[PDB]
Amino acid sequence: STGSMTIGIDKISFFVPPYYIDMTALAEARNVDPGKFHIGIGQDQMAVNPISQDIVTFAANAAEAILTKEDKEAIDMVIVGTESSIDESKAAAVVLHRLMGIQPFARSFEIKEACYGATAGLQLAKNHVALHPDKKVLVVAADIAKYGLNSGGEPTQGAGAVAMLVSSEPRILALKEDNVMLTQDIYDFWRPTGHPYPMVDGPLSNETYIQSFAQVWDEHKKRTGLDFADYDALAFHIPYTKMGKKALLAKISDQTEAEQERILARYEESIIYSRRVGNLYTGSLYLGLISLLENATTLTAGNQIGLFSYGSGAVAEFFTGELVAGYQNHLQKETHLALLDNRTELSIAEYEAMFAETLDTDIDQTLEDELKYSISAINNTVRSYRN
Ligand SMILES: *C(=O)[C@H](CO)[C@H](O)CCCC[C@@H](C)C/C(C)=C/C(C)=C/C(=O)O
Repeated sequence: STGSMTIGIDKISFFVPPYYIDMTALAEARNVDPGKFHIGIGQDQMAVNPISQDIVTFAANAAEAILTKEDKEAIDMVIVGTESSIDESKAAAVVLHRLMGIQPFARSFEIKEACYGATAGLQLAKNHVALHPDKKVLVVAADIAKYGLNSGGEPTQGAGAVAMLVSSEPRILALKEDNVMLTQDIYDFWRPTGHPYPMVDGPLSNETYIQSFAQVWDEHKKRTGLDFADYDALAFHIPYTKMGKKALLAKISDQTEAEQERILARYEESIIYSRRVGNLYTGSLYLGLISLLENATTLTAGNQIGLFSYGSGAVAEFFTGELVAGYQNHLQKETHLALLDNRTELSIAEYEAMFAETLDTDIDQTLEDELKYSISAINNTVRSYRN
């Protein structure tokens, strides 16, 4: 049968701060071969932000790129998935709801589970719309991935947000009901209260990440009978581009030469933008989706897209979407390329200073920044934004 209600991603966009540092410049400052960052790790430009830009700034900018008048009237749920919260009680989603001018009778909250938070939001939104097909949900991934100067994870760093509008009859990606979820209690990466930077066991994280994909994939294959041949492309959450390729490589070892090339070529398309941005944590998978859709030229209506989401801790999920005819007319390629091209290239000195600076919310202060939705002042610990 056809004619059934479809539910999924109607519009999607990302935002990153107007600054970056080139990995060659970093490599040289770190006394390391630039090839080690550019190729070994697989990153080219690291998105960096000043203290006048937080998850609200990025979420607001990303969402503003896709929301229209009618969307703002139909949205009754606003969700932010993040692991970079600025408050322990008040959800960042509440401020986003105001800044976006969304209609008042909506619920807003924050979801936390490492880089999986936005995925939890996406699937829950899907179910919400299934029961309420006239309504829409704003789901935004927002994060600031900082490991530390001279840390192993430094070259993988990034910052920004990915906003998605979930609705019935979505114009881009129709989501399936083939979800396979997994939870394991593992301390590969975490951030205890009071830690500005994360605790991380790189080895354990990479091992758990790779095995988590294998595990949900095998279960999915067992439930559905679908194999890699049945997927036109796969989008992955990734800690960094090379590790993503390694998780994929590990699982397609038994595929024919031609299918490996096809699948790997798709992966390369999915990491175009990540190479110029770095890790968005919760937004990494969905940046990969945008990148795939905007850089691929042979993808078409009806194609099946597999999505692997991961959260340290650890949680994982594999689910499927189908490209909706006409989707190529509802992307934001021009805007994204302009967004990436109009950034300032920071010197190592400028980078390390911006990175080190900290916002002390206990001190009332004023902050100057041209970016819309940036922090304009702190008063009694309360952040004011431009609007
Ligand atoms: C998301 O779930 C999670 C953040 O919570 C993220 O995907 C992974 C975080 C940890 C990833 C590390 C493996 C990054 C890193 C330290 C790698 C390198 C290059 C360092 C090294 O010492 O080799």
